[PDB]
Amino acid sequence: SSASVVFMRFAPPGEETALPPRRATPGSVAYDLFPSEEMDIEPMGLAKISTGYGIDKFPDGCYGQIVSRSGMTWKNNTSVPTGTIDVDYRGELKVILRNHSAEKSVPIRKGTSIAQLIFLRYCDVEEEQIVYINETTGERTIIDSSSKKDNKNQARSVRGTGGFGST
Amino acid sequence: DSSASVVFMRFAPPGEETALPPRRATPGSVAYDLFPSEEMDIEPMGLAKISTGYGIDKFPDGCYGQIVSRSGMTWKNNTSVPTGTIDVDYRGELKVILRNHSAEKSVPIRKGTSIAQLIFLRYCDVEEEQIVYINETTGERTIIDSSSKKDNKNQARSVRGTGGFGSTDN
Amino acid sequence: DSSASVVFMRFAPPGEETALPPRRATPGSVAYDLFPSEEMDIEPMGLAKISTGYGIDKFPDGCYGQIVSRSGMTWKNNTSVPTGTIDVDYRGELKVILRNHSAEKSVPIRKGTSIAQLIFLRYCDVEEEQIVYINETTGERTIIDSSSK
Ligand SMILES: O=c1ccn([C@H]2C[C@H](O)[C@@H](CO)O2)c(=O)[nH]1
Ligand SMILES: O=c1ccn([C@H]2C[C@H](O)[C@@H](CO)O2)c(=O)[nH]1
Ligand SMILES: O=c1ccn([C@H]2C[C@H](O)[C@@H](CO)O2)c(=O)[nH]1
Ligand SMILES: [Mg+2]
Ligand SMILES: [Mg+2]
Repeated sequence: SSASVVFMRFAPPGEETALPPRRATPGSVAYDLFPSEEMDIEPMGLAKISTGYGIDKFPDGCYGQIVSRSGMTWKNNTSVPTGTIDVDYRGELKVILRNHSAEKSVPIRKGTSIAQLIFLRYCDVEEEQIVYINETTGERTIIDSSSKKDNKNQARSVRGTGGFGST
Repeated sequence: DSSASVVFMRFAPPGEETALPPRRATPGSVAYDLFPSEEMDIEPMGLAKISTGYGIDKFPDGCYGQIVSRSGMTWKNNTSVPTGTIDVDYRGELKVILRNHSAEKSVPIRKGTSIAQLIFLRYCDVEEEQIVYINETTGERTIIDSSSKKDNKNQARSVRGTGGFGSTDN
Repeated sequence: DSSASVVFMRFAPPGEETALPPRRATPGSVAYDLFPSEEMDIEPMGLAKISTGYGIDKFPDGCYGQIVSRSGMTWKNNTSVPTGTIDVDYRGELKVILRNHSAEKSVPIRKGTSIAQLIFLRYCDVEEEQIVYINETTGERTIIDSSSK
C-alpha cells in the first residue's frame, strides 16, 4: 500500500458534511476540495475555508500541497496563497482563498470545489550541516550539524491539530 | 526511456509561425522557460491567459507539469502566476495565467521573452484510498468509503481531452 | 549520504551576527523555516526581496529547493510569496520575495519571526526531450526536434 491515502472525515457517519475529495478525471493529479459551509468572500478579502476532511495517512514519501484550481483562479480572480500540509498534521484541511477583485465578491458554494490537493514527493532530510565558505581562500568551516533524531531548533514536539502560525 | 523523457506537442502546423519552444536556460535549471505565442499588454491589476503554443504529449514517469512564476518577471514586473497544475491526461495547449499587481503599469508580453517556467514534479498517483471516521475516544475506525483508481469514484467525466479552466465545474 | 542530506552555506563570517539558521519547527514539518538577516516594514501593496543569510551548498539527490509561503505570515499579515524556484546550480544567497496585499497596513519583518519556508521537492531532471506535431485529423506524428541533456 505505497500509492495509498486515508482521508479522515471530521463529521460522524450519517451527519451532513462537505462533498468528499475527488479526482475529476482518470489522469487528474489532484483531489478537488469542497467547502463544508457557504460564504461570499468580500472584494480584496482573504478567507479560511473548512473542507470537512483531514489526512489520516499520506502516501509514502509525500506531503499534501493545496494549490489553486485554474477555473476558480481565472473566472473568479482568486489565488490560493498558501497550502503546505505537514505529515504530522491531524487537523482539518482549510483552504486559504484570496479575492483580487476590487468590486466583486467570490461565491463559496457546497457543490463547487474551491482548490485541489496534490500529494507531492519531498525529501525528509536526515542529515544537515551549516558551513561557512571563505570566498577568498576556499576554506570551509562547519558551523553546525544535526541528524533528524536530534530534533534541533524545534518549536514543539507534537503538531497535533495546530496550524496557521502555531509555531 | 520514459523515466527521464518528455514529449512536447506543437499546436501550430510546421509551415507556420509560433512561440519559441520550451527550453531549459542552464544545465542546473530545474524548469523549462515558457514563451508566449502572441503579444499583449496586461492592464494594471489585470489577469491574462496566455497561449504558449505547446502541450505535453508525454510526461516523465510519475511526474506532472507545474507552471510556476519566473523570479525576474515576478520582481521586475510586479506579477504572479496564481495557478499552474497540469493534469497528465490534458491534451490541450498550455496557457500561462499571469496577474499584474501594479496599479499604474501595464505588463508587456513579448514573443522573445519567457513569461513562466514549467517543472516536472514527482507526485503520487493514488491507487487505493479510504475515507474513515476516527473516534479517538472509543479507539474505533469506521470506514466510510474505499475505492481503487479504476472505480472512477465521483468523477466528472472519463476523458479530459483539451478541457481545462474549470471544465469540471458547473 | 547524499540521498537525504543538505548543506546550507552561511554567508556571514563565523564571528558575525546573522539571520537565524533554516530550521524544521516539528518532527513532521516538511519545510525549513527561513528568517530575515535584517528588519524592515513592507509598505502597503509593497513587494520586498528579503535576504535570509543562507544559500544551499548541497541539495539532497534529485531535489531542488522551493520557497513557499508560511500559513501564519500569509493569513495574519495578508501576504504571499509569489516566486521561489531555486535551481540546483545556484550558489547565491536565498532571498524571499514577499508581497503585501494590504492597502492600509505595513508588514513587520523581524529577526525572530520566520518569513517563508523551504521544501526540498523531488523533480525530474529530463535527460531526453522531443517536440512533435500531431495532425488532429489524420493522427500522423512529425518529429520537429529532439535533444539529450
Ligand atoms: O492552506 C493551508 C495551510 C496550512 N494548513 C494546516 C496544515 C499545516 O501543517 C498547518 C500549518 O501550516 O496548518 C491548512 O489547513 N491549510
Ligand atoms: O495554469 C494552468 C492551469 C491549467 N491548465 C490546463 C491544464 C490542466 O490539466 C487543465 C485543468 O486545470 O487546464 C493550463 O493550461 N494552465
Ligand atoms: O524567490 C526566489 C527565486 C529565485 N531565487 C534565486 C535562485 C534561482 O536559481 C535564481 C533564479 O530564479 O534566483 C531566489 O533566491 N529567491
Ligand atoms: Mg481540476
Ligand atoms: Mg510551519
